Amino acid sequence: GMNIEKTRFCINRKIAPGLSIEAFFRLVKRLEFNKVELRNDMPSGSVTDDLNYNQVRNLAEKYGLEIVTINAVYPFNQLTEEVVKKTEGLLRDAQGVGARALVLCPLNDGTIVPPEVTVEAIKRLSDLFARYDIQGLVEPLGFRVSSLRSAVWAQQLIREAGSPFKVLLDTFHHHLYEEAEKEFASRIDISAIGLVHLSGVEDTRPTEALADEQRIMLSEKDVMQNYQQVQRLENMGYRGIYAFEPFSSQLASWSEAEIEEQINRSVSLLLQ
Ligand SMILES: [Cl-]
Ligand SMILES: [Cl-]
Ligand SMILES: [Zn+2]
Ligand SMILES: [Zn+2]
Repeated sequence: GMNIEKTRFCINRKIAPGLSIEAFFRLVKRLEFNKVELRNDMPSGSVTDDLNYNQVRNLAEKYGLEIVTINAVYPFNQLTEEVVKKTEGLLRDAQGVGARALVLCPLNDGTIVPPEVTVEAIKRLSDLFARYDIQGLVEPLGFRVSSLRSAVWAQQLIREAGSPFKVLLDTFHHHLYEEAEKEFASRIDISAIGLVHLSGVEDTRPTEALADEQRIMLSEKDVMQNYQQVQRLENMGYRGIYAFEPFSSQLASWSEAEIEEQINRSVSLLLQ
């Protein structure tokens, strides 16, 4: 059916909360992928756990992996001087491990952030990121309490900011933005989508009520239409990276074998 080069798949570290960085990298190489994402919200609380930057670089190189992003700055949108320090720390982390991009997430507490303020934040962060030679990925969050839910509108703000940043399209967040399908096909710029985050939800609770805890991997029981969201991207010309990003606490109970199975099962579902 769909011909997606295996090379284009990326494994986000959220899938493996119980694995050290070397165990995680070794698994991804065993599965013959060459892309990962690291994160500052693992149990360790550190992008590199207790390792230094050099150790992490050597590991990535030992297992032939590109670290594609770090997740994530929050809230990029409410750029106080604490948030700037928190971002500078993450920019060092990205530069040090050899990460290409750092992910930016909008305020998500039910409070309005005006588009003028978001644009100003993108401008300031674009200048700051350039200083570390890191790419920025703006990820809209679909929650009703999110200050920035539309990928289309996010792309517009980036243009107004004159920024090289791109949008991170997350299929869960698209699914929760329930006004999303109206504009999408006509208004989205595929070339300005820098990464895609995939995960499935089988949970049949109302879409309004869905949270990250329901986000598992891709099955036939998936409620969010990932196959169709991916098929559309392919048809509209997307040649970028698909990264698997589950969040559920069910993940912690998975062995290294079970993790390998779910990544294989998810990939196979897309190529069927
Ligand atoms: Cl600027
Ligand atoms: Cl500026
Ligand atoms: Zn500027
Ligand atoms: Zn995501």
